[PDB]
Amino acid sequence: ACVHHIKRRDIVLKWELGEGAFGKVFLAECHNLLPKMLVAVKALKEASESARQDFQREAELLTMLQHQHIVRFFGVCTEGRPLLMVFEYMRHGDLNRFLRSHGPDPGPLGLGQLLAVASQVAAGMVYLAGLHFVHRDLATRNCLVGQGLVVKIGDFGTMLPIRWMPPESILYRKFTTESDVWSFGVVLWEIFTYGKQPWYQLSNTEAIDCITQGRELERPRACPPEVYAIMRGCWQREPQQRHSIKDVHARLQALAQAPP
Amino acid sequence: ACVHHIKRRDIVLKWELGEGAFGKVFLAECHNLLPQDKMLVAVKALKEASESARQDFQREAELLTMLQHQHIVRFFGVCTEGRPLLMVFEYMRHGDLNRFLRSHGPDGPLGLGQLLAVASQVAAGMVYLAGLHFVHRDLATRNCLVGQGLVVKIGDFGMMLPIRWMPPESILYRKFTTESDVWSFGVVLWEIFTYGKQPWYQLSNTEAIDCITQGRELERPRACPPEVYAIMRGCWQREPQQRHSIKDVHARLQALAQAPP
Amino acid sequence: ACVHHIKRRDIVLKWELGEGAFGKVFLAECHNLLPKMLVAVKALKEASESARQDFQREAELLTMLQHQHIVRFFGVCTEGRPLLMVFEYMRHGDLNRFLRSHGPDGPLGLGQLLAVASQVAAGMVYLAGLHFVHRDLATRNCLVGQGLVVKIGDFLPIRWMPPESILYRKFTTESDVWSFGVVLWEIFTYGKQPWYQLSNTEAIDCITQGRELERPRACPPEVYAIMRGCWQREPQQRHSIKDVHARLQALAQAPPVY
Amino acid sequence: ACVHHIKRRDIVLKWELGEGAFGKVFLAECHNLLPQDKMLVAVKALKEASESARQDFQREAELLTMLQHQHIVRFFGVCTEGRPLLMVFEYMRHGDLNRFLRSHGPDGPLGLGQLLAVASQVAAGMVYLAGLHFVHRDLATRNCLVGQGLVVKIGDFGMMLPIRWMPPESILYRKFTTESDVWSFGVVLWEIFTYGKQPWYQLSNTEAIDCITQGRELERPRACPPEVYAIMRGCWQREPQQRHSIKDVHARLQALAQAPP
Amino acid sequence: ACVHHIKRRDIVLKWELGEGAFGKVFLAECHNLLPQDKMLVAVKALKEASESARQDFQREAELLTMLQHQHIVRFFGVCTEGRPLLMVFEYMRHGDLNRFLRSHGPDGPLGLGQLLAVASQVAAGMVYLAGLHFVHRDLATRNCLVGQGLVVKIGDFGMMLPIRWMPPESILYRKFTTESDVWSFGVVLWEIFTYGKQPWYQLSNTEAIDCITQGRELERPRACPPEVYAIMRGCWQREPQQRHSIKDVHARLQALAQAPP
Amino acid sequence: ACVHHIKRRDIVLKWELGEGAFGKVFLAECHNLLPKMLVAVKALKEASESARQDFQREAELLTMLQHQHIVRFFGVCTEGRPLLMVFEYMRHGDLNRFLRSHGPDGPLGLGQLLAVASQVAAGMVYLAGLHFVHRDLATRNCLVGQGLVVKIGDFLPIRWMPPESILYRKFTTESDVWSFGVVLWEIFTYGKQPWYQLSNTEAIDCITQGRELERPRACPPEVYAIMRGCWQREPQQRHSIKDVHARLQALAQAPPVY
Amino acid sequence: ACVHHIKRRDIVLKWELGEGAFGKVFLAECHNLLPKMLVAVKALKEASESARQDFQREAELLTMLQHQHIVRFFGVCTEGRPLLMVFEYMRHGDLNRFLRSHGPDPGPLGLGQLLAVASQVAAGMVYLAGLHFVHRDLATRNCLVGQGLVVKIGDFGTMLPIRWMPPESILYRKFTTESDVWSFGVVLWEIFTYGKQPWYQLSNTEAIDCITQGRELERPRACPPEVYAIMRGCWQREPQQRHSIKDVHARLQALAQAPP
Ligand SMILES: CC(C)Oc1cc(Nc2nc(N[C@@H](C)c3ccc(F)cn3)ncc2Cl)[nH]n1
Ligand SMILES: CC(C)Oc1cc(Nc2nc(N[C@@H](C)c3ccc(F)cn3)ncc2Cl)[nH]n1
Ligand SMILES: CC(C)Oc1cc(Nc2nc(N[C@@H](C)c3ccc(F)cn3)ncc2Cl)[nH]n1
Ligand SMILES: CC(C)Oc1cc(Nc2nc(N[C@@H](C)c3ccc(F)cn3)ncc2Cl)[nH]n1
Ligand SMILES: CC(C)Oc1cc(Nc2nc(N[C@@H](C)c3ccc(F)cn3)ncc2Cl)[nH]n1
Ligand SMILES: CC(C)Oc1cc(Nc2nc(N[C@@H](C)c3ccc(F)cn3)ncc2Cl)[nH]n1
Ligand SMILES: CC(C)Oc1cc(Nc2nc(N[C@@H](C)c3ccc(F)cn3)ncc2Cl)[nH]n1
Ligand SMILES: [Zn+2]
Ligand SMILES: [Zn+2]
Ligand SMILES: [Zn+2]
Ligand SMILES: [Zn+2]
Ligand SMILES: [Zn+2]
Ligand SMILES: [Zn+2]
Ligand SMILES: [Zn+2]
Ligand SMILES: [Zn+2]
Ligand SMILES: [Zn+2]
Ligand SMILES: [Zn+2]
Ligand SMILES: [Zn+2]
Ligand SMILES: [Zn+2]
Ligand SMILES: [Zn+2]
Ligand SMILES: [Zn+2]
Repeated sequence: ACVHHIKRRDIVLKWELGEGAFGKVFLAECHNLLPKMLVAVKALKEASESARQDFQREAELLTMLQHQHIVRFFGVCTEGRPLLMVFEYMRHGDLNRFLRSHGPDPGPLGLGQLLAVASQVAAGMVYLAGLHFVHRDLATRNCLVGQGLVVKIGDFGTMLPIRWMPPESILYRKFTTESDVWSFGVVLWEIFTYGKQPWYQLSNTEAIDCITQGRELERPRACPPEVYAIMRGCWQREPQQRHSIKDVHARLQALAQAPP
Repeated sequence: ACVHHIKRRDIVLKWELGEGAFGKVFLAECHNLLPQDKMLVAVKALKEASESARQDFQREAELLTMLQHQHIVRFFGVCTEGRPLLMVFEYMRHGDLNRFLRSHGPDGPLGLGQLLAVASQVAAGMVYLAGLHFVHRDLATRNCLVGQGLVVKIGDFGMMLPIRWMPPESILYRKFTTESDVWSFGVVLWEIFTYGKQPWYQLSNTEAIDCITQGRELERPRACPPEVYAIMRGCWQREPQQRHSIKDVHARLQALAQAPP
Repeated sequence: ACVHHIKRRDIVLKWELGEGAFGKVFLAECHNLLPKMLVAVKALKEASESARQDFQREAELLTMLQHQHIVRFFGVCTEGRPLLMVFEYMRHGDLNRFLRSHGPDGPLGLGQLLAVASQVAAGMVYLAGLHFVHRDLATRNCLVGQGLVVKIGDFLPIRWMPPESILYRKFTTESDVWSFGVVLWEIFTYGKQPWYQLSNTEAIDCITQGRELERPRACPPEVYAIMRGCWQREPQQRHSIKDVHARLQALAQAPPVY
Repeated sequence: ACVHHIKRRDIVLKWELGEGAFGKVFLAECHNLLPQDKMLVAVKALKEASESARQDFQREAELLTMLQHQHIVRFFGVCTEGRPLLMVFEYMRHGDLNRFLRSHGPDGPLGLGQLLAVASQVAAGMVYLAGLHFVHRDLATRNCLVGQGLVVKIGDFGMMLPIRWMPPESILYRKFTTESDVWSFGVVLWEIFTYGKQPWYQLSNTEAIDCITQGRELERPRACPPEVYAIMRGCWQREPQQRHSIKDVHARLQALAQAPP
Repeated sequence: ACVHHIKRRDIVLKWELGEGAFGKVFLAECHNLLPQDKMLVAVKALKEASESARQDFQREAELLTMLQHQHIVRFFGVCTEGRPLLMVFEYMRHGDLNRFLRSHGPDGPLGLGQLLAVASQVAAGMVYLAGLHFVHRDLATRNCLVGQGLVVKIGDFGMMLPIRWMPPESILYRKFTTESDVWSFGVVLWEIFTYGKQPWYQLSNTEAIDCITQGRELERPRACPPEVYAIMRGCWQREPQQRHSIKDVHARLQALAQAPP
Repeated sequence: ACVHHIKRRDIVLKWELGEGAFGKVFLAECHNLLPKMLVAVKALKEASESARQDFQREAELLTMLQHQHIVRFFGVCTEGRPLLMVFEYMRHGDLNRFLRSHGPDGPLGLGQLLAVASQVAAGMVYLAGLHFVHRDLATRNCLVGQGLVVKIGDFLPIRWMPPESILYRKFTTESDVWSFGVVLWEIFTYGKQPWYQLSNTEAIDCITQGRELERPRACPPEVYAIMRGCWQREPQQRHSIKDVHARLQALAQAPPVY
Repeated sequence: ACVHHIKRRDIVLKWELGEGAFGKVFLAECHNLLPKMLVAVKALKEASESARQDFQREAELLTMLQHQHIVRFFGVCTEGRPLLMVFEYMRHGDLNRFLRSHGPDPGPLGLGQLLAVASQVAAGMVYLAGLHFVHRDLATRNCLVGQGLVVKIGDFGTMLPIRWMPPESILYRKFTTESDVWSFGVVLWEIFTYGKQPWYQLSNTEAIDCITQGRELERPRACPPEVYAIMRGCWQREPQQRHSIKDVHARLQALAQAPP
């Protein structure tokens, strides 16, 4: 087997963890995978041939990716139904639902914790940029939280995440590394607002207006100005002026070791 | 193999355990399935040889292989290359729960601590299902099985409407959810405590449907304490959102099983 | 397996090394390939069928071609997307970029320059002995590894082409020596583009009207005699690659130093 | 596998040994083919990727795997799944017999005991063929190979007419038999003793065909004793039934090889 | 041809008459369809190009070609080789009956002799259907059309449940018959006399379904004589066997149309 | 035959009229098409299958669309290469080139300019009444025939696009009026490119920030009121094409003259 | 039938007229074609599917072409063997064989006759250029001669006519309208030399040398300088400086009415 295959008979389902557009994610016990262990099992609903292709293709890419801050892929089973993709279990779920339930609405995550969360997401994004891979949908809803506040990028995939997109992506549909930094800036903003929807008051069309008009999201209260500088560096009008995710990660890593 | 395949040459049929719409269930010996040689198993043998049926059977197998719980019937494997199509499960010697209830009732019958253990056990199976967001759609005692030690498990997944066990929202607005399954479980509790009596037995399908649709609840069984009948009643709320959680229903039943009134 | 298969699952991408027309090359870690190690992964963008069979055939040839100065082919996977070809990792990148970096814009000495040249020529002798015509020999298509190891890394580049290939479209092992001559020039000019002053058109006129490239500042006359030997107008009058390599190897070990 | 398959990953090409119409022959190393690791082999690499050609190549391989004789080139295996199509044989370092003869002649040359051993060796190969009722149809020194120790073997099976080596019955009445092969062997003897000279070299194809058709025999070579030229003459009878048996031809040559005139 | 085919080159689109789920309806000119050259027609142009949809469309055409009645919309032909799929019908200039009723009401409106002629005309169409044992399943004024001369015809055949127009047996026990169609016609009579008001407009789908299921009838409209409301009531019996025959319903309405109260 | 077929043999090419992305348009003589005549032949370069079925469908629509101000579709041949679509010949070419030619670089008068505009609007009323959204209405896509007959000739042109189509990708009959407004401007500026001073990017910023195009020198205020009516930011607040056409037709017959 | 079909049964073959690469051209009698007549029948040898396609495609193009100086196409029959294409009969054969047998090697064609031949070929070429169609192989071997010195373009179709090609076609394989004028210039030269091979002394490689070197063919003896001016206008180095075939035709037409 070329991509790793996980036998259905080795997967015992425990309970549902959550729902995506694609279908369902369960907690499972997986027997004989590393020398029983808990795993997350993504199970596809669609069952068609177009979707079965995309699923295989995703498994094909993901077997080759491997990083401390990308969710660990274990294998696939595409012969049979539902189509299964198995990953490491991150018990605290998605980063957006986590921020919202660990903020003011132990107490809220402290500044240093927020900077650790930001730094981990950024680290994942340096791996992707270095691979010349464009995510296109970086958002806190697409990140996962493990025990002990380990955070990893959890998902890689017309519907558009318009509030996270820069002007040039809204207008010209150009997705690059530098549009991913833009989205990262908005991720920073989500982190420091404890999971708020960017431009939440506004409707989608009003959000587009603001983004296209050059209007920046406000500095969150929990957000020190040096972090807001980082946001603004992600939010330059011209893509080539925008900071590298590498610079962005370094700056946050430095900030997280000796916080202001 | 991805799903466990059971070789026909490893099965010897003993006698028929029962019949269904799908075909037949036999008691069989199975050679080298688990690490002694021979062991007794139940073999679901499919009537139709249709390619559509052969698919569904394949689909069913690749669901059940991933399920596993103390209160769901254990699935061992399948063979779909040949006739009849075979699915192998653990042998539950006392057969289906409905016929069992009717057999160990006033027509010694089953005590309270016993009838409670039976209901607790079904509920456990149903917590597993609800936790998976799996909707059963046909929970009834005819679809549960009883093994040695009064072990009881969910035995069938349905696969024509069981209108009497259905709540108003499933009949009228055609909605099947995890809370339509707690309803049916309520009707299952009623089955257990009436020793397998059909719900609304005097009534026909045309009038049962009217009865439930207007909010007429089932009468309390003789053998049934009113704390128990409360659990049934919590399952029978008109509005789905009001109904009890199977987790809670099960917690109560597991409680009453330790301290029986 | 007939061609060696690299299981997708034994690959972990590290980062992109460079881009081609074919797609992308990545640095990866490879799990149990020889009795963890670093490899170069060629990932094809095309995904079609013309290109998918073309990739298989390329792998079927490369599997049998081994030489100390041809980049090592480890294996393939065409069962999946993207199509993968895995090679040895040559840490210093293409030889043109390397020449530009280690040039006067600390420079490599005569003996290093001659080692580079000797290695490219060794790869070219293997090819000519197989009767394989390269057609696109240029420093951009060679790779540099640890220790100044240099190998041929890739298989109209008019500036490297002789008159018969421009005019009459004849490609032979003797047109390959011509190109090697031009490669020698690139090495000794620290990676300069041949005929850089002129444009894509006025260069072909220069090649056609018998004009030879200037002797580079860093180039001993005995090396220029090698180039000039590659650059005879008559294909059969051109020096054999085998004699060119012999000479360059001798001079790399025992140089003229100025 | 039925025919031995040689994995591409076990072949490393060294350099081209020569060209044919089929494609190319290379010297290669072969890893684990016979019980040491590496050994030198010759690799016939096919130009055409046609499905008809791919079949013929497959057909050729499944003949040659069954052949084996000291004086037929040893076939090791094939690979037909991939491009180019590969057939692997033993390496004969001195190449084809014609170019060898021309190289070790007056243009020290080859002695009599040597030239006889060469002819004896070809004949041995041809006895094997006649004993199998296999008709070669294109025996000529260009189709034999020479290895270390002056070992000589049949190297090619033909696979456009070699009119000069053909007898009148093959030209006129188009008949190819085991006795048209002894004819050609006679012309091969003439090749050996002229050190690789083309038969009827001054003549063109149009007139060679006339020459043989009217019964004009080839002239005796300088280096050739008349007992030897007798053997050639026995091969050149107008009537096939009159011609010598390759077994006898070989017996004579093996005799003269021990006691050279 | 078996079904009349209308060549695309004979249709010129004028403007869109309306939209449906299927796609769009246009007013078009049609050249040489009936023995003058040009005539106005309605063209149903299908959105989906699916092969399953293309079949259904073909199936629909080969039913409608056999139907013909003064009070069913006249079908002229089809073209299914090309996109979009086309079905051609007679042009009914005043559009659907619901929007017409709303337009010629208190929000001069329509008299009694008029509203009666409208209901008589629908009923006539429905007698034809019942006589063929054809069950409509979705009779409503939105599915009737109005042409010049206040001519009204059934315009659509349905092709998601119109729960408000459905009787209890169709909701509960899922039974569609000719008598579930007289029910719906009763609700159509109510539509006509309320000038196109939605039945149970204050109520939502969840509660309408409860309302009809328990036997709550619709209120008598202002413009509606009680002899007329009797006809509606005859259509609304709980038991299908008790309901009036559309033939009788139509006879009454044709009677009242001559002698209006 | 369901769609009208033009037999290849009834066509004789005269010369090329122009080029598109689709391929080429030729002037041809057509033999027995209506009870010899000149036609425009659209010959498709693509020849594939995606494009070959696309061409058939285009013909299947066009066959049913007839209007005095939509270029007349005569027939098709997809049985052969190249794929052919035959239309009426509009001798004066595209309306943009025509406006540039007959402009101050003898000029058309107010009444002629208004006739041109009225004709384009008439074509747009037919389309909007069919609920057909054009998406690319510009003078380059209209044709001029003998007698100043003007018709719509073809089915991101950001400069003709309204804010909702740039920003939110919404294309409606009300975005088509917006484009018609811009067409009015082109007519009255004798074929000038809207926002010609600015570039492809600074124009979209101008559209987005509510900036209207300047009233052309040749443009009476009552015509500018028409444009401005097409150029309301709110789609539902924009004038209907039917009212725009009524007005322009009235003004073409009874102009303000200055 | 979309392209005109000629029934085999209406074609009676008379004798072979000549040979192409494609096969044979016969003289035939064709019954019921215009209201018996002689026609030339091109018959394909190859018989494959690749070639049967190209044949259909050629017939598809040629049914739409029609000009006084392009050979008249009548129809095709592709169902059956050989594949047949029928054209008008031009009884004097190809223009090259005609020049060679009507020159010094009535007497030779006079200047005015040579200018009529040139003008007719040019006229054919104005039609092609106006259609934006590139011939790629204009040569006298590809023209036909009818009774009364009517001359038409006879053929429209790696092997390269290198002596007729300009540098930019030799080097870059760019074939345009302006490379067709180049070839026309060489056609003029063939006409005024009574059918001589351009660069006949030289080999193909030597011809390429001369063309690439910028060396022009010499003025033929039968050629007045005003005609040689026309040749030179076809032979400019830069394609955009080269004269239009329209100008070239006018100049020759003027020269043929009032010859110098
Ligand atoms: C890539 C996924 C299958 O790996 C996961 C997910 C979890 N745990 C949880 N996942 C979810 N929701 C899923 C749909 C999800 C997946 C990816 C993502 F970025 C966000 N959300 N909800 C709760 C948990 Cl505990 N472990 N491994
Ligand atoms: C899932 C089944 C095949 O596993 C079983 C059945 C038994 N024992 C018996 N089963 C039956 N009737 C069968 C048709 C049945 C299956 C499922 C169910 F929920 C109820 N009834 N009759 C008698 C016996 Cl002893 N063991 N394992
Ligand atoms: C044949 C290739 C896959 O083997 C390689 C490449 C490297 N390292 C690098 N390669 C490149 N650029 C690639 C596109 C390349 C490949 C071949 C070639 F001749 C020139 N350039 N850039 C940087 C590095 Cl470090 N190792 N093995
Ligand atoms: C059957 C062949 C592949 O086995 C061989 C050939 C050699 N060595 C050489 N072969 C040749 N020419 C080849 C084409 C050849 C093959 C057969 C034959 F009868 C004559 N020539 N040229 C040089 C050498 Cl060294 N070894 N084994
Ligand atoms: C069966 C139809 C195509 O025949 C028609 C429709 C009309 N006129 C109009 N139709 C509509 N809406 C269409 C969608 C419709 C069709 C059937 C139906 F029962 C109700 N509505 N809107 C306006 C008009 Cl004028 N004539 N013939
Ligand atoms: C729809 C076309 C085939 O109908 C035409 C075109 C003409 N005449 C001319 N067309 C053109 N350019 C073509 C590409 C064109 C087509 C449509 C369009 F809207 C604009 N341009 N150029 C000159 C002429 Cl004379 N008649 N009929
Ligand atoms: C296009 C052709 C079939 O039309 C022709 C040819 C003739 N007459 C003659 N053709 C030939 N040779 C043929 C091969 C030929 C065809 C075209 C061309 F440009 C040159 N040569 N030889 C003698 C005659 Cl009489 N009539 N119609
Ligand atoms: Zn599997
Ligand atoms: Zn890249
Ligand atoms: Zn089996
Ligand atoms: Zn769920
Ligand atoms: Zn693989
Ligand atoms: Zn070779
Ligand atoms: Zn192989
Ligand atoms: Zn025999
Ligand atoms: Zn049709
Ligand atoms: Zn019936
Ligand atoms: Zn046609
Ligand atoms: Zn619409
Ligand atoms: Zn025919
Ligand atoms: Zn063109």
